Amino acid sequence: MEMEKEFEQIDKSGSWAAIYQDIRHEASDFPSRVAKLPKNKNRNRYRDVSPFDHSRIKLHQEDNDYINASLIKMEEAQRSYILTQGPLPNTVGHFWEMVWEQKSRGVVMLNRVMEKGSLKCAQYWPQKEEKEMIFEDTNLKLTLISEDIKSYYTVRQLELENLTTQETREILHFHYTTWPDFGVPESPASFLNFLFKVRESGSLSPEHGPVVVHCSAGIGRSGTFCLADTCLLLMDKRKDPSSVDIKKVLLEMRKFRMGLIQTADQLRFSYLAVIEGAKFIMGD
Ligand SMILES: NC(=O)[C@@H]1CN2CCN(CC3CC3)C[C@@H]2[C@H]1c1ccccc1
Repeated sequence: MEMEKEFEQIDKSGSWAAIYQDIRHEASDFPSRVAKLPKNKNRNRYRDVSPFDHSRIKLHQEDNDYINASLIKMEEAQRSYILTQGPLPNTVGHFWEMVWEQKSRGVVMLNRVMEKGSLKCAQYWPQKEEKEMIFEDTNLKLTLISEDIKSYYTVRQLELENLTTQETREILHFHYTTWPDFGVPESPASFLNFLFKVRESGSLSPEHGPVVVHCSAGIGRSGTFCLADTCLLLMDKRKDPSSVDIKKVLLEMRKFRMGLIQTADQLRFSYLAVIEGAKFIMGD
């Protein structure tokens, strides 16, 4: 059913809460035994948000391979994403270890360091060119190369260096800075503009490792970003773009990480972004 019609029918009937609860009831339940080991309590931001064992990203070390991060692999769309929590003070070194080991080109950040008067993630990148960061526990160096500040987002060029090898790599940091402290944006126009800038960079393309995407828990805003991207790619590949079922795509993605899309308002905003993003290509 053409989702724009499905959309007005849910709005007119005000059943967003009922649709969202149906998704919560049908979603996959897989074990997360590694996340719950006592040695990993200070590696998890939230007790109720854990990566499944089958899809978790493993750090390349023998000591402790755990990070709160999942591989979302979308077979028909031919896209992969890593969804992770905002880094903690004791996991900033893990975060960069992962980016290096997985050969990612891009990091996508959908939160501010402080929101609602509380810290939502560590300051994990350098703010000045001449003050680089060294991650003692992971043997890596990170330098700010340039910064482009726009009204809705900031793009940064970073240099990541393997100290022991002396290998360097350019990482692009895409920072969406205007998601409101409460609720969802009124219009999806600036979020869709941002998604199109990440695409144009090459960060989402198969010649690189998967993009690393985070917010505070790595399920809500992060979920909205991957769901919108995959739905729009499926609309450009299929003979009938009205066949794309956003509820079925979200349940496929929930096989790989729990809790993607945290509220009925995030679900409505995801439908809105896909409907509008289609018009801008399938029309404009
Ligand atoms: N966290 C880790 O153990 C990994 C494995 N490797 C060997 C041990 N070395 C710790 C000694 C001080 C050099 C740290 C690094 C690190 C890493 C390497 C290359 C790129 C990104 C990260």
